[PDB]
Amino acid sequence: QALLFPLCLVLYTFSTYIGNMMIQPGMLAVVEQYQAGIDWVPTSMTAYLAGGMFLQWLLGPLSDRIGRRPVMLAGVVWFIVTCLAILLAQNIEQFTLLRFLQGISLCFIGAVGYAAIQESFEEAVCIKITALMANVELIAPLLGPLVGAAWIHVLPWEGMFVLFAALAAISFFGLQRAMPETATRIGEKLSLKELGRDYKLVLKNGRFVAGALALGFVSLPLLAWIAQSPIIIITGEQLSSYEYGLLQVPIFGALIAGNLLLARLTSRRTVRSLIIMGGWPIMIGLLVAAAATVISSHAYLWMTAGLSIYAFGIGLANAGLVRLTLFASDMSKGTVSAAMGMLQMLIFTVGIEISKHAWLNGGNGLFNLFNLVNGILWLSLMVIFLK
Ligand SMILES: O=C(N[C@H](CO)[C@H](O)c1ccc([N+](=O)[O-])cc1)C(Cl)Cl
Ligand SMILES: [Pr+3]
Ligand SMILES: [Pr+3]
Repeated sequence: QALLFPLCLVLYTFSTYIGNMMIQPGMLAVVEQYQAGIDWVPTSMTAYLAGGMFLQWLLGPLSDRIGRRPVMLAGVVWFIVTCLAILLAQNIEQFTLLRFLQGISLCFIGAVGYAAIQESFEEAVCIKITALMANVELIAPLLGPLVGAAWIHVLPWEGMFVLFAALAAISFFGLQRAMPETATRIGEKLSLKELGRDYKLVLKNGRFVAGALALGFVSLPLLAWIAQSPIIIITGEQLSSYEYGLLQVPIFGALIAGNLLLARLTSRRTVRSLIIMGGWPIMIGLLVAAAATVISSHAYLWMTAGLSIYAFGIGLANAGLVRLTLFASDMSKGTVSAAMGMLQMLIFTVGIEISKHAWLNGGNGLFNLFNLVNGILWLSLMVIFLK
């Protein structure tokens, strides 16, 4: 009678994702309007992502105790408020803090929204819902930059946050009528001390931590590209929004192509073999982008080629490493998931800032060299992690 639930959670998820991806290309208009330096462009995403790791560890056990409905709806509202509130920001510092506060809305998708999905639907229907969510996450970083660039060509950046709030508002009402209460520990006491002990315990698991760290390092080059390609292409290479948008296609296309191959190969390949398989394009790609731009600072097409090859590798290898990492720890999936979520966003957050300084100080060469060491760190962890 009511499938409005998973569909509205999907719409919310989509909106928090363009909440990131549509904004990055817009950030050039943003810093122009505040008369802030281009160094604040990538920090927009850093702050957004830092918000995404802020309440991770807490929302799951909390929504288990007080209800999935109140917590989930609260997150959607928080998203609406913080999106609107950024229109009143008076300087880039204030703009960035709000990016952070908006980012907290991310924590609600996995820890409480998705947990409600698992506690509602048949193990078969739940698979198709998760498939749709994965498609959304795969399409957002492709569509976002393109839509974002075409948006600021005709409309003010403030408009984008109105769009995000509107979409999430639609999504609020759909969840208000169709989301069931599935929390199993309603009324039970939540102990922050026991929660801390849970997390101290998961982190002592060496094999788990290596896999979690590896996921962060390996995805970092992709996130660093999202954060910085606007300043790399437009302000750096003196190119237009058209080239910026176009260079996105081979990169996230290859990501998609990588996940598609993974779909076809999975019945005749173990997770272990697909990771080793992905390792070749992951490494070759990063190597190519680094060598080329060391050789020639402005070889941005070689750079895009390298990153496409790398992105294909990620498509093939990551989901399998996610699975192994999840099952490398025997503790509650809520706890294990939030732990691996926080570990990798720690790497993204710090990594984008280091990346930004690499590019500001040494240009494309440094940008790509830093990406290469991240791949090497993944590779290093995989030699130990695989057995
Ligand atoms: O980097 C990737 N994404 C993962 C999730 O699979 C990463 O943890 C992530 C999560 C959220 C996000 N966001 O909404 O801005 C970005 C990256 C790709 Cl490997 Cl799919
Ligand atoms: Pr306990
Ligand atoms: Pr416990």
